[PDB]
This record gives sequence, C-alpha cells and structure tokens, in this order.
Amino acid sequence: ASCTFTDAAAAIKGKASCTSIILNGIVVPAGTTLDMTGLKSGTTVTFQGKTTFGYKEWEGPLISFSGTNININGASGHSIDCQGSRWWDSKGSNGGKTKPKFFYAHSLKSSNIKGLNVLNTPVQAFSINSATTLGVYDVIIDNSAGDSAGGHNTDAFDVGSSTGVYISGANVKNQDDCLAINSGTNITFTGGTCSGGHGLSIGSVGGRSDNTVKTVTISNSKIVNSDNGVRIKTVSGATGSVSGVTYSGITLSNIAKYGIVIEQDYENGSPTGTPTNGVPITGLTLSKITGSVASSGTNVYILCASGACSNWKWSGVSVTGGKKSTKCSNIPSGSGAAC
Ligand SMILES: *[C@@H]1O[C@H](CO)[C@@H](O[C@@H]2O[C@H](CO)[C@@H](O[C@@H]3O[C@H](CO[C@H]4O[C@H](CO[C@H]5O[C@H](CO)[C@@H](O)[C@H](O)[C@@H]5O)[C@@H](O)[C@H](O)[C@@H]4O)[C@@H](O)[C@H](O[C@H]4O[C@H](CO)[C@@H](O)[C@H](O)[C@@H]4O)[C@@H]3O)[C@H](O)[C@H]2NC(C)=O)[C@H](O)[C@H]1NC(C)=O
Repeated sequence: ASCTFTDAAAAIKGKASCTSIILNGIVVPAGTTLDMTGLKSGTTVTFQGKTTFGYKEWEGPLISFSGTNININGASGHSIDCQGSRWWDSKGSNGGKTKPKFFYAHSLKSSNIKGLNVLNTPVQAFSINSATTLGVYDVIIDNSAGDSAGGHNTDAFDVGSSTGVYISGANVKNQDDCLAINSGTNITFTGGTCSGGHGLSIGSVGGRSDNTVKTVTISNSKIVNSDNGVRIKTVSGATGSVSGVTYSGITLSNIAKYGIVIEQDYENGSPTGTPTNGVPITGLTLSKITGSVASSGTNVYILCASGACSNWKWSGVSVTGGKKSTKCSNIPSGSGAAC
C-alpha cells in the first residue's frame, strides 16, 4: 500500500495523498472519528489487525468514509471491535448514556465495502446515506455479546437517501433491525443471515426529508431468533411511497412477534392501531417466505388503510406456529395475501 497507519491522526492527515491505505490496528482516540471522508477518487482502504476506540459518551461517528470509486476492505484476521459493552445499558439510542453511531457510509459513489468484520457496536452499525451505487459484501456484524450485556438499537444497516445499494452475504447478530430502509431507490439485501434482531425492514417510511422507497429486492436470506421476519412500516399522517418491493426466498426460524408485518400506523415510533393512507404500499411481491413463529407471536399482520395498498402478489408464503391475527385490514383483494 502507499500508506500504512497505526495512528488515527496520522491517517486523517495523510489520507488524500495515499492511493492505497492500510489502517493497521488503530486505536481511535476517545470522542473522535476515524475520519476517512474526502478520499482521493479511486482510493483503496484496507483494515488490518484489531481496530479499537477510546471511550467517551458522544454521538459519533466512530468511523466515516466518503468519496468516489472507493474500495473499503478487510484483511484476513482483521476485526473492528468497538467494545460496545462499555456503553450498553439496555437503553441504546433512546436513553441512558449518549452512545456513538459506528460507521457513516455517507456520500460514497460507485464504491464498495467488502469483508469488514465488526464486533460490539455501541448502537447502530452502518448508516448508509447519500450513497450512489454502493456494494456491501460479506460484512459481518457480531453484536451477540449485547444479548447478555445490555445491547439495544444495534441496527446493522440503516439506509436513507441512497440509490443502488447492494448488500450481499451479510452475517448479522444483533438486537434491532438487520436492515432498515427509510428511503432509497434500487436497494438490495441478499444472501444474508440475520439473527437476534428485528428482521428485514422497510421503514418507518414518512415524516423524514426523504420518504420514497422504490425498487427493493430482499432475497435469499435467513432470519433466526428475531422479533419480526418481513416488516414494512409507514408513519401515521405522513406522505411518501413504498413501491416495487420484492421479498423472496426468505426463511424464518423462531420469530417472536410477527412473521410478516405490514402496517401503516406508526406514530412517534409506536403503532396506533389506526392506519393512514399517505404512504401507499404498491407493487409488493412476497415469494417463497417460509418458517416458524413462536406460539406467543403472530404469523401475519397486515394493517392497510383503505385504498392504500394495491398491486400485491404473494405466493409460496407458509408462515406457521403463531396466532392468526383478527386485526388485519384492507388486504389487497386477489393478491394471495392472507393473515
Ligand atoms: C442498481 O443497483 C445495482 C447495485 O449497485 C447496480 O449494479 C452495479 O452497477 C455498477 C455500475 O454502476 C457495477 O459496477 C461495474 O461492474 C462491471 C461488471 O463487473 C463485475 O464483472 C467484472 C468482469 O466480469 C468478468 O471478468 C472477470 C475478470 O476480469 C472474471 O473473473 C469474471 O468471472 C467475469 O467473467 C468482474 O471483474 C467484477 O468483479 C464484477 O463481478 C465492471 O466492469 C465495471 O467496472 C468499470 O468501471 C470501472 C471504474 O469504476 C473500471 O475500473 C472498469 O475497468 C470498468 O470500466 C463496474 O465495476 C456493479 O457491478 C453492479 N453491481 C451489481 C451487483 O449488479 C445497478 O446498476 C443499479 N441499477 C441501475 C438502473 O442503476
């Protein structure tokens, strides 16, 4: 590589002069970002050894990348260990200590992240925002320690205001969404394994600067020991759009709350029981969605406002083991969808 750094400030000072960078065993000073924004176009950046971070109660990000034609890779043996248990307090980003976001994959164009091995994020892991064609391959996010040490709001991939995001072969163990797409166009999640969290989610959609989800493929993935399997949420009273979404080849195991949940009634982060019509869900395909829900959970819950869900196609959906909801509303007729 042009440049190998074991020091965070040296790396930040020198980055734009390096065509290839190795970040080797960096201890990132407490309360600071490993700031890899503004890279020279075409730069490759490789993590080696164990990256760690000083402790401070602050908002992060711990790491930040931006640029065009950037490749962000992990070397054999590397890890990025945030030692999140230092912050974890069962309250996540909703109270207790101020806890830093981990990785800002922001303003990355025609770029790729491959093979990053991430452990113990304080709260959310990857924030993907203002990205234009970004591959995210074979990323491992292991927040399993958080199950018994107070992990909360440890989402793996949060996506907004982005296009052409392609997440492939992710392996996630956490306590919140495996995926949350709040907005974006041409977003893929495929070949993934999601354990311990809240499933593969669209939304909540609405009430943000960007409320459009269009052309999404979430496929060939396993969801295990999670609250939800397939999830789409839209915000009560909001305007937006969820269209051209396909979930296919999704296996579910021991889902606690909902195998499939689609509801248009989110207000301040909680369902109201009353759906609203300003964020229509159209062109929704579910194909080959199979598996088990806990007896105390619910197989399928569809809570559409009148006229607000249409052009759905569901086939090979076999979700069993939980209760059958008596509360579903306005399911697209003839779609094959059923609670
Ligand atoms: C919706 O989102 C998706 C996901 O982001 C968008 O799909 C992505 O689009 C981008 C372009 O914007 C693609 O990047 C390009 O990929 C081209 C093809 O790459 C692959 O093929 C290469 C060649 O394959 C063969 O050769 C190799 C040996 O060379 C063999 O080993 C192999 O078996 C094949 O026989 C592979 O080498 C490579 O690893 C990929 O598998 C590239 O050719 C292209 O590179 C061009 O530009 C580069 C400058 O950045 C330059 O270096 C190159 O020379 C070349 O000019 C570029 O990387 C993504 O691959 C693609 N991702 C996926 C998953 O599809 C999609 O476009 C978007 N939809 C819309 C409507 O926008």
